[PDB]
Amino acid sequence: RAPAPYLSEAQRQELAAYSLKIAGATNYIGAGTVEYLMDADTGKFYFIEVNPRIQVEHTVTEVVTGIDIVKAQIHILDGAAIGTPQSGVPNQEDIRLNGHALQCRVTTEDPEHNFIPDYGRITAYRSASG
Amino acid sequence: RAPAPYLSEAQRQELAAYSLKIAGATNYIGAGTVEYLMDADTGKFYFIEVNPRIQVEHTVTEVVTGIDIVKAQIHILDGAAIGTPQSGVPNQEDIRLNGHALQCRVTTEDPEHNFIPDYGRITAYRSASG
Ligand SMILES: [Mg+2]
Ligand SMILES: [Mg+2]
Ligand SMILES: [Mg+2]
Ligand SMILES: [Mg+2]
Repeated sequence: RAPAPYLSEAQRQELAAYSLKIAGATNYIGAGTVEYLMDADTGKFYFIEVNPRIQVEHTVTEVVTGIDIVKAQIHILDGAAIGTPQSGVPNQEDIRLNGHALQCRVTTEDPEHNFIPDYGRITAYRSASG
Repeated sequence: RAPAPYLSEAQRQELAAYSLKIAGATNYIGAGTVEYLMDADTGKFYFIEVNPRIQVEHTVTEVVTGIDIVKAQIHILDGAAIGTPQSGVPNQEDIRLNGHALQCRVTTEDPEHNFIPDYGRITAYRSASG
């Protein structure tokens, strides 16, 4: 889910500051994810690790921010500066949340058969959009 | 296309003010479109007609405003007030443009046969998203 719906605006800015600290400290190039565990009892955050790559769940962030993370990666490696139009990335002050998103992966894991993936011929596939 | 890319902000707001006048004067209920001709040589606008219904091109407007027109039609006819969360519609001050969109209708009209629509069984259909 993006953003995390149980966070206050304060917790949201707290986490963002920690992540910029980590990214700067490692002179990070490209897209990466800084992972925390939050103690639901206390509200405390604890850094766990950095995933130094794009992730399967990037899509929820693209939809609520409007920023294509893959084109951003390509422009960054072409030498573009974040905040210039040719980077595809706004300056921080122009990055905003717009709404909420969730994402799910649909698989052939059969819930009625202990999540063993099913296999074989798909006889019909019609997606739903809108 | 939404918004109209050849317009300035000032033009955009002039047009909005005319449209709100028409809507209010007709006590309009639901979704409607106020259509204008704009003279490309002078920048002058001219009211042509109101289309008193949703239109095929509503989709570009939805994507750049974030507002579901069809849900809004439904809440409005349920009696909701625009501006309340129940209406699915923000107050005017909270309605804003976010980026740019265009819509293309894919049809069986054959450019190789004077746009006569083709017909028959579709043997393969795979859309593209992202
Ligand atoms: Mg991890
Ligand atoms: Mg890991
Ligand atoms: Mg017309
Ligand atoms: Mg007409």
